[PDB]
Amino acid sequence: SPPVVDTVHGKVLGKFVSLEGFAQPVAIFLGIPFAKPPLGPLRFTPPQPAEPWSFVKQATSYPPMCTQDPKAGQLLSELFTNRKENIPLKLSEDCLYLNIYTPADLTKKNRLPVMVWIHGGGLMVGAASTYDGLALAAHENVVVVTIQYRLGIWGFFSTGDEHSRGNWGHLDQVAALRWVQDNIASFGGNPGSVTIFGESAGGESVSVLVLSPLAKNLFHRAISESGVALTSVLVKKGDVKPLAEQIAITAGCKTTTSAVMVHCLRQKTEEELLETTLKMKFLSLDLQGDPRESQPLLGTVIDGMLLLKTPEELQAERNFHTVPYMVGINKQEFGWLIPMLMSYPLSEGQLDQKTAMSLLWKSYPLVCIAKELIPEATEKYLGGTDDTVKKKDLFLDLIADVMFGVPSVIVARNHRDAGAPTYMYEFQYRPSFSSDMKPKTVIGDHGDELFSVFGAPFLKEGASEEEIRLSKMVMKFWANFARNGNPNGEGLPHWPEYNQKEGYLQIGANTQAAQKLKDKEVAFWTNLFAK
Repeated sequence: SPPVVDTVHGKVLGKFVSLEGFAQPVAIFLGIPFAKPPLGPLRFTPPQPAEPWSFVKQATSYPPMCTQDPKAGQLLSELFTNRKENIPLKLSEDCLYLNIYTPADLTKKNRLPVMVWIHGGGLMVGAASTYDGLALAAHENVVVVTIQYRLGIWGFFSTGDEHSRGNWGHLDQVAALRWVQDNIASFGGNPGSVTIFGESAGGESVSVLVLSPLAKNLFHRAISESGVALTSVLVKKGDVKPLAEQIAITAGCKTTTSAVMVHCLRQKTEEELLETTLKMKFLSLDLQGDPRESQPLLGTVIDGMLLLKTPEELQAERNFHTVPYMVGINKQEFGWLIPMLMSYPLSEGQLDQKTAMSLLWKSYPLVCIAKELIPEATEKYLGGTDDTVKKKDLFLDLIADVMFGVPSVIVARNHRDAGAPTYMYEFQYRPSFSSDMKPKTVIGDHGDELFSVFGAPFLKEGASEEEIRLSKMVMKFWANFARNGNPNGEGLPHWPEYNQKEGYLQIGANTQAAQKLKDKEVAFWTNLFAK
């Protein structure tokens, strides 16, 4: 259009897009490779640097999304996209690409902050391309980078030993950050000011990166949105071997040894590993035999390269990256989106005590709560009322609190206590972009803040004046944090540091400061889990 940039491995050609209210068009570069494609023998291995190219690579097409269930993937991209229209993507193992939105005049001198987005989808689905960086980049003058990383089996297959350690997806995330360091100056970005941010499994990934020595000097601020390293559904402790064996059997491989399982899986076609994925029935709750065996996903493991010990132990040791860290959550993290996606046994308008307890047990993959604690937990949340419709609501508050609220505050506290500037928020607002099938009473569902962070009101239609102003404020807070490690700025509500007083920001129509986010839930669960 005609912007051409030279990266360490060769030239790329992007295009210009203008945003209303902004004279300088944003230069967009789609499908830049940050690694060699992880094919054949490179499956279940760390990413390798991309091979160099001659001439000018076209970076004007969205790349494929990493192999995943196309039905769940597209459904998630549709619900999370900040675009007027979702962009249908192709599936491939050839998926280690990133997309760049730089608002800089590349003919001129620039050294802008860089915000690197890591999408969610439970480490099983999701895509970079779902997220248009155009609005955030233009409104706040930051270079926005969206990254992809291997998912499901390809991303996280682990034998628990040196033949397939696992965490390939997080290695990709790290690879993308090294690429950013080595390249982003050519896109008008500052490699001394990188902010990583992510939502759900993306937030968990940011939290895990904060804890990993591999990610040292790769970023200078971090934001986890509705997900952290103590969101226990995404982090496998204990023996991963049974899972590995069930996958290899489902793939039609023998289990004689680890190295033999890995070699046999490496001979399978993309199509065969996808078939296997669909038969494992991940992102779904198994209603058979034991909840303690049911696997809704595989995910982060303690591999000895990325993570040396469990997040719990690493926090106590305080060896992690003490960068400024914003950790936040939404008011009803389990209000609609997540249960709808797993076809959760939620159906009736109400719910009694005894079902609650068996549901919670079958929910073990999500909440990771032993059977002896289940009566107490349910009584705690559901016992103060005989009203079965309010039982249902308290129950979703329960799951939300265990999955996100409590882990988040714990992470934030530990990060504060290590000596790092820490911020927290709780987001409470119901976007007009919400799916029509979500009840109007669900407010601050999982993902609801995305529309503000990415500026859906500037790209989709139908936004009120209130919704518009809400996005402008969220983006300015996010980018102020990227600039300064501190979201505050003149014109914005005061956001207190998450210090000994535990100030945090209630973000929504009426944005204001408060204190001790989830204090009583944290005490309750912690005391209960140490029984």
